[PDB]
Amino acid sequence: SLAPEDGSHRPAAEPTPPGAQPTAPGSLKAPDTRNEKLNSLEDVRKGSENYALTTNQGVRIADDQNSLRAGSRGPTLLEDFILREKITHFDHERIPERIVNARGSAAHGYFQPYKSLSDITKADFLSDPNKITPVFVRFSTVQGGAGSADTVRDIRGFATKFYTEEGIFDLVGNNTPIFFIQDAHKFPDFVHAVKPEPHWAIPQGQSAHDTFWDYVSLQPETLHNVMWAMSDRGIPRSYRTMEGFGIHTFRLINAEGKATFVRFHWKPLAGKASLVWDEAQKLTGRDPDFHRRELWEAIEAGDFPEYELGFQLIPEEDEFKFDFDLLDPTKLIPEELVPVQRVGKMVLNRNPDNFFAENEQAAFHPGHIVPGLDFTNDPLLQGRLYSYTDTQISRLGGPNFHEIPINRPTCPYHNFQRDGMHRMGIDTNPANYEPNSINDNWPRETPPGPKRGGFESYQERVEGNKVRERSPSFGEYYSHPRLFWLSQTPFEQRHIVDGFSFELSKVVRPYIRERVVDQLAHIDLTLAQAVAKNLGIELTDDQLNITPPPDVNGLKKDPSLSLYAIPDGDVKGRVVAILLNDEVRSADLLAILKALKAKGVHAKLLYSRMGEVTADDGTVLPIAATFAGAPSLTVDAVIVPCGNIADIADNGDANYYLMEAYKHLKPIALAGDARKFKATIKIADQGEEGIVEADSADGSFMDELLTLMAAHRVWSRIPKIDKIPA
Amino acid sequence: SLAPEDGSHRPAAEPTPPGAQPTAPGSLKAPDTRNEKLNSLEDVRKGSENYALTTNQGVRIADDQNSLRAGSRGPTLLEDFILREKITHFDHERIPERIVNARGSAAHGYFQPYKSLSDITKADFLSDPNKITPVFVRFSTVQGGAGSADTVRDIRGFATKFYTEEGIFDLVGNNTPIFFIQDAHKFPDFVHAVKPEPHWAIPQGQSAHDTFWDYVSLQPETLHNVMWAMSDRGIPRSYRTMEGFGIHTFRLINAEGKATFVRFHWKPLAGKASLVWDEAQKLTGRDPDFHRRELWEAIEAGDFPEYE
Amino acid sequence: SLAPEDGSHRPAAEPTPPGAQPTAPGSLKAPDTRNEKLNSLEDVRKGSENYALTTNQGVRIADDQNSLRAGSRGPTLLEDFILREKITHFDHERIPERIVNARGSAAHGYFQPYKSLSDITKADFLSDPNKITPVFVRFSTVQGGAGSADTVRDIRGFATKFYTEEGIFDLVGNNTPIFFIQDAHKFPDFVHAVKPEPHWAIPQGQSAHDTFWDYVSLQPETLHNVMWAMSDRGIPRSYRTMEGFGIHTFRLINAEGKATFVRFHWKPLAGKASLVWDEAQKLTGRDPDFHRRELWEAIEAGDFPEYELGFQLIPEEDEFKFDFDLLDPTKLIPEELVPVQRVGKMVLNRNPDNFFAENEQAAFHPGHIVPGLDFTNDPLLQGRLYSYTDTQISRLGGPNFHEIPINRPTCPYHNFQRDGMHRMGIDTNPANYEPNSINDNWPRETPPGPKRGGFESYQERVEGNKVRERSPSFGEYYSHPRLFWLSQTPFEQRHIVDGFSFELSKVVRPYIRERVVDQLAHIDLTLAQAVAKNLGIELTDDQLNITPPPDVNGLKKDPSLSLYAIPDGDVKGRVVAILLNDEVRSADLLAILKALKAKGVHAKLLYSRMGEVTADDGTVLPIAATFAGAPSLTVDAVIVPCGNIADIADNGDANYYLMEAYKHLKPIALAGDARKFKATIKIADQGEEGIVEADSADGSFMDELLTLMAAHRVWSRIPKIDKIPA
Amino acid sequence: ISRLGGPNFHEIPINRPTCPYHNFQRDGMHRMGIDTNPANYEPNSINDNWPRETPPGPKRGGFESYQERVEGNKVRERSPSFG
Ligand code: HEM
Ligand code: HEM
Ligand code: HEM
Repeated sequence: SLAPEDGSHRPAAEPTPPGAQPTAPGSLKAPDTRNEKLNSLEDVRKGSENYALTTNQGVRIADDQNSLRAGSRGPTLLEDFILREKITHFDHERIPERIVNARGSAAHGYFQPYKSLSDITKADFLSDPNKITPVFVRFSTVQGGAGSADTVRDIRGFATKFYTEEGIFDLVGNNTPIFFIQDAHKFPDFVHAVKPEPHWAIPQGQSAHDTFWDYVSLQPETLHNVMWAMSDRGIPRSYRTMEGFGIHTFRLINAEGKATFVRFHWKPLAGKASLVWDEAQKLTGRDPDFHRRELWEAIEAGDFPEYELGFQLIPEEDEFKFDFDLLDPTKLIPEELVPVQRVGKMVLNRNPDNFFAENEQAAFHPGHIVPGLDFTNDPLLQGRLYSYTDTQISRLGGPNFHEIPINRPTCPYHNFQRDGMHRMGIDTNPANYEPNSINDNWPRETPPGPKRGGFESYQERVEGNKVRERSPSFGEYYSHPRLFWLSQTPFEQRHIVDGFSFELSKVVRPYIRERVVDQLAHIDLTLAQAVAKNLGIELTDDQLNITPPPDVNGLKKDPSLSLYAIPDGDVKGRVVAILLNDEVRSADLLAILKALKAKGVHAKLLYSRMGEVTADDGTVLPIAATFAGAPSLTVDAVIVPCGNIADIADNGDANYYLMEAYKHLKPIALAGDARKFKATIKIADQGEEGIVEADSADGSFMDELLTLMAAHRVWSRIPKIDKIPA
Repeated sequence: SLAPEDGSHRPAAEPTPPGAQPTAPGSLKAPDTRNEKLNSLEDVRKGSENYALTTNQGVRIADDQNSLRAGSRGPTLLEDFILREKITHFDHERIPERIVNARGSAAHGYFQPYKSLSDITKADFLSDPNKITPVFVRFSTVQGGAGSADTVRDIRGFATKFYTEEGIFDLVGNNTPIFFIQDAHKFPDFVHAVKPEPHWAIPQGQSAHDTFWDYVSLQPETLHNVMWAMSDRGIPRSYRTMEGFGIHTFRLINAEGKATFVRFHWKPLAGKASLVWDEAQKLTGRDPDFHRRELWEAIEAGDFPEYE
Repeated sequence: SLAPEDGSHRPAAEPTPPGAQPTAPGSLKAPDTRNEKLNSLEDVRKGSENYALTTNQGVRIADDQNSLRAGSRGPTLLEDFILREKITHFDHERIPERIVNARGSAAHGYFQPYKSLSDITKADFLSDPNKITPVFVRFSTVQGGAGSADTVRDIRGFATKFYTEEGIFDLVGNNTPIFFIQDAHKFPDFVHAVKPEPHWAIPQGQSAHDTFWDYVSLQPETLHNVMWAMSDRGIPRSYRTMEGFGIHTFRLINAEGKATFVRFHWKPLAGKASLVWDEAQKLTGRDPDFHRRELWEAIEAGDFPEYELGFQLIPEEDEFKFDFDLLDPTKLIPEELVPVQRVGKMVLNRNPDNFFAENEQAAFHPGHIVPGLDFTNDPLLQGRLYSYTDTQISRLGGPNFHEIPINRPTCPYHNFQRDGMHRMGIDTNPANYEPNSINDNWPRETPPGPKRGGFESYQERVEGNKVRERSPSFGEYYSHPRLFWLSQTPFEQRHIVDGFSFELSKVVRPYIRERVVDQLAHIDLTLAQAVAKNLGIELTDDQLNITPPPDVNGLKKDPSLSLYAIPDGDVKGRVVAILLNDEVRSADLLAILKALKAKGVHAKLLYSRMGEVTADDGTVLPIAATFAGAPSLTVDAVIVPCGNIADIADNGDANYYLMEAYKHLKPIALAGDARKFKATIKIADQGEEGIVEADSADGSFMDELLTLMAAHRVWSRIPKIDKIPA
Repeated sequence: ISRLGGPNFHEIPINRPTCPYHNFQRDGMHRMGIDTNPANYEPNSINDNWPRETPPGPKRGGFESYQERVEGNKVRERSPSFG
């Protein structure tokens, strides 16, 4: 029952490209990657090699293949304590998944600021460019269960736990800069509406159903984040290629006591990139684990996800200077009005060891702040402060969830709290209360001050009556949707129109569709008309005369709201499919791989069967996957080298592979006789931008391909794809 | 008055074909379809039309749109007990999913035997062809979570709760007539091998990964059920068009105390029918809820799943 | 600083007698005491001196006196995350108490065998006289809640966790050698019957109610342990002065595979000693924590509880050599037939640091055996094997209770079990199943062998039909109760009579009393008559002629069954009340205290008030307690020295002190004018056995007193106590 | 929530209101009530927005807090009048 002779069961503990080795727990793949938090988990890491198999009480097991029975065909005996312990632990494996964001993928890394921020905040983790803060990040979808698919259309969660020297700070954000609703009291309404409908629990991972669009049509506050969801923001290529936002306005407090309003941003250093809808939806079927896999593999390859932290900063005296309320989380602050100041860089550089222990049990909370940070009255933030504490007690089984290893602070913690289910800490303090004399009052309160001080809330002025009332300043719902719409490129606008049209086609009750279209007519007539036409709906004269909402503080657009208007492409860590034949021209392949390797782009070698093929020069080429097994959905570009093209010329899967990649706007490159495939994608002989072609794969061919890949997708091909049957 | 004036928001309370009307809870879609179990659930069914919105304590709510704050732009106050109750119930909605067969779709129905089986079993539910036994049946996949896809390649579970006059009998079977392993002591081994791998929790809903095939290769007792899983049996067209089996040999005991060995079968009266692999895998993407949907809609249409 | 200047808040970290210092956490009191288990807990112990007060996330708290509010008389704000974490942890402090034995008191210690027992067992912890095994022992009552009283009449539990090098072994026993019932199936019936009745949840800590005696009257198998319960066995003086028993027959298994039947015994090295009923019951009121307190204070004083482990051993071929069935847990094995062989010694030498974390969360299981031990078919033990695993999952919150620090093995444990609520261990094994090739099949099964081998069950022959049937061999109910009765001294027999009489008086339905009396007439006529008389019941002529049950294998008694038949007193750690007056004769006191100190006997100095008094010669005498504050119930004897006897001669409390102690059969000693107190307890001028008296507290006054204390109580005084109104 | 095992402790018989209770809350451990409402959110059109909010009033009205004036700074401070 043993390992192969050749040690091929065990992956190399060295960075390797996706597919080259079986993936492995982080501490075994990258044992020399350390930080303070990863080190501190060492008390609970358990190995296995050379150890005897035992019960949980330490008793060695002789026979782990059989129950104890009276004779070998007899009844199982109740005294089999080994069987019952093993079955009981199995029987009790599951815990409640998260009520939202149950589907998520996490990794370890570190953060450091570029320069001390002491002028605007006394937060210790921002005080020194050479003081490094361990982090654990979990990225997530929102709607679906923990076993749902990665590449659904949904908002994404982006939660970062900072293990600072002055306490855990969790920054619990999303990949769009606003939320659907204004006041936390409506959260259960909204989430019930987007989640599977309660009679039949359908659909998973999708807003494309009646109840979501019903709530939307009756709650126009939702429309801004709905625009972002229906755009390609809702289908990121990778967690590495999306933006992050805290959404709410928070405060920074400096040593002088000055408060500055702040909104938090993460910039992906790999650039912004999203799938297209047909590709994203098909990919939930071909690989429901695509984003989880891609994140794990990037870290195993050395393509560490990196993000830049950035702050939009607004002085206290400028609180009311915009035509939107800063405390309204359905409103974004355009970068054109308030730029993002770069603050520091976060690098995710190691995977967990056990997904359940570290990812499933991690607990983040936006209420987890530190001195130098504070809240505001944002009525959605205010309610979140209550919710995460409450849900985690039942999800994680009691109030000692901070003792679960992943959640533990790395800085000191001491207090008079005691007991609770699964209490780990054995307190020796003779006192469990303060004030006490019997322990000289330790642990003691600490006055606030410039560093290492106790937490004190900023003394904000509160004046008003106890009311359940939405601020009048929050009652404007169309101008930000329209700013977003106007800031998208034409192809991005088309994909938005296609998102609304596809989703509303799945709404069974037609008046719900009509009411949503009426809401679109309040944002932009061109958008409303394009959706209406796809739905066979005709706008009335009144609808055509709805006056468009005002510009946002004179802005007619802000290109930072577009994924693509401003190029920010980075090809490192992207992947190319190379479609092999049984007599590959080894000169083509040499040049291809050399150029890819120079830019940090990975390759997957594909064929019509598994095993190996032999190139013209005797080189044996191992096959990663079949054309069916690793579809074009899972790669960024396709390259077909010369060789014996007749081997694959009439293979349906190989032809379809090119048709699918072509449809989904990916760069394709064809060398030598592979150019015969130009017929399948049915498109000229002078060639076309987006298809690289040459007698062979030279320097120039690869440079062209690599340039297209830096632009992510071939948008100019869009008019050509409605004709292809794929 | 948010409902459309034409009453088109509400599905007709009569059988209708898939897609013709919005789907609805069973007691509203088919109020006249009754059995003893469904009738006995009446004490806990809760309606809604014409009733005031309240807390769980019965206090009427005036404004379910806003938290209580100090000023309309001020901080939320700890005294907002309406807000806290609503968010707390929300916060605690989830329970652990089933350790296996977490993904499953269920319906109510009824069973009747063709003739009294008193000669071979004193089981009351099988004693009289005029004796009707309410059932609740759940069909499931095995490996994936409750939010995983329906048309994966997997064994299917087929569990029937018989509410008999002498006790609940649960017949907890699968859609193939054998299981992968011999002794329950190995069940955590086998299930761990098929389930997502522990470092990264991949893949969902699939035995197509190293640990499953490592275990199979080292445990040849698995091969028989593996053959079934790799065949089109692993990808049924519908829960209505697959076979059921209790797998184990049980005993029937008659009044004279004679034991007869029995294995249980379910025959789908709609026939046996499966998907093909490329279709099944793509369907997990285009509609991960396809079997759940198909079952619900068949019952709404009057195409009742029948099994012998 | 709130501590006093003089440092009197902090107990001395050295052995001190009961009452001399405040009690403290074990690791603070006795930092120098260590064993392997205590050392292994070090990583979870938490200090407090010199640390800042923080949240559980490590954020320093500035003001731990106030909620955050809008204005200092304003509403509390939801954003107060410091308040909500502190209150939430508080809100969730409790866990379910144990279904039975909820009330218990526990200490750390160590065990060592006297010699290797490798000839009869391959159990590692018994293999070497040099091998020391850490232990954790919890003693308990059975019926009452965690907050019920110690000195109730009840069975006591005695549970020992041995942290061996081959696994945790739990020896989960009682202070009597049999149980009430035969088959585990009836455990909920019996326990429901003894526990508080379900309508009104009365009575706590008492079998004196209808449902208990109803069950007993209908289930004669219970009578054996009921006899024990009604005897003074039911009210021990201290956990230090009771026997322990595993009750069931288990097996020892040697390296050759030979099985030997075994029953386990603990012998108290401090000897056997019990309270009398009126004393025990009042003491539940004056100090409901008396046993818990006494165990803790003995350990702080260095009076470490010591027990000898012993085995009754029966060869496999002698299974049917007795009049009763070895597998019947309502039968004892008389020591006259099978002697107890001494095995080793256990010393409890350290208190916990945190009662909840170490005591409340400890989980013991009679199914936790190690290779070299095995079970038998005892049908009560059989069912136990199921129950403790089940209960502990809900009590302790999931299947990883073995990771709670007190429960962890000190030896290695590795297996393929994963996940579960509150999972601490982070597994790095690429595999979570076996057989596996991807981790070379580690951790691996180990064949059984002479040492360090895997667990294999003894291949006992099983033959018969699947039946719910009691063995006919178990169907004898009276001969063990009779053996027990005949082995008791006449004063122990009287206290048994009075236990049944008092409990049956509290049974409201008269026919239930009648039915119990009829059961007694089947055991012993003298017993039945005496109880009957106290209940106003007359035996019928038929009851009067019930033939008594036969002797047990020829024995008409066994004095090892009696608490007192064979003197085994030890005065070390017993306590004496010394009743002071305002002008004590200092020569009497020096001699008293010097004599007490030499035998390890503690003293408490008592007066009509707190503070101090001054002896005839200037010596300042500090008062420990008032007569009312520390009643005679709490001491083993009373000495009254000479002095100004007039000062307390008419003190109602001081007179009553002597009356109570007289009634409860405690030695009393009176010196010089303290002899005036003879009048209050009606002692004749020439004195009586059990009252020491003289002109001064010595020559042989202290030897006489200490001699009486060695005999525990003055049994000969029993006829005299009825005429004393106390 | 922890003592009684989940968020449906109001369905424990002794705790239940004797007056009507209807809302959009769903699920939670040991859920007894089986909701037939097509909607589990409001505002909804698919159940005509039932169950519905009720304005506060002299009898049978919805709960509205008394509109007490709050003026002060966010402080963790004991009122001097309590001293
Ligand atoms: C700005 C709007 C919000 C954002 C950016 C957001 C973000 C997130 C994220 C990223 C997670 C997953 C953390 C993880 O990976 O474990 C999460 C979980 C959760 N959120 Fe929020 N959220 C928002 C609004 C709300 C609201 C209004 C509430 C309720 C008042 C709420 C309650 C919850 C709950 C109960 C969880 C599960 C937490 C756990 O089980 O540990 N969220 N949220
Ligand atoms: C012939 C072999 C088996 C068959 C046909 C089978 C069938 C099933 C089915 C259909 C379900 C889902 C019931 C539902 O819809 O809720 C289920 C659940 C489950 N099974 Fe089995 N099973 C088999 C073997 C085993 C074994 C050997 C074990 C462990 C010793 C096991 C443990 C479980 C557990 C713990 C659940 C979850 C039950 C719950 O949470 O209610 N099964 N099984
Ligand atoms: C020879 C007869 C028995 C003896 C000597 C005995 C002894 C004990 C003791 C000493 C404890 C307390 C352990 C501790 O201090 O934490 C205990 C707890 C317990 N016992 Fe037994 N017991 C007996 C019979 C039974 C039976 C027949 C059952 C059920 C079939 C049972 C079920 C339990 C349960 C559920 C607990 C609570 C365990 C926990 O919560 O950790 N016992 N027993």
